[PDB]
Amino acid sequence: MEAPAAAEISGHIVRSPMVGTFYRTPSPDAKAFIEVGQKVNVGDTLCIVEAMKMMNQIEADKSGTVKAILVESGQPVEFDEPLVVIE
Repeated sequence: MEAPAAAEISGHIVRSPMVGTFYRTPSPDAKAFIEVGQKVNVGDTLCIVEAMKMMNQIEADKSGTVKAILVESGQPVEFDEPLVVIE
């Protein structure tokens, strides 16, 4: 009879599968892919990442709720590098 109780999910952590950059919005005066305090389901965008001289969107790989954004909009990322933390 706790947070988990059953099913169990355990927060996740988006690890830039490709070195480059990371973004949270398609623009400066644009909406945010993930609004802190929202839920995401497998198939919902979590953020973006710059690589291969082109934008690379990141779709949630496991439905969950925001947790904390380590990387910032535009901040560079590396391999096995943590980006966003989901719950």
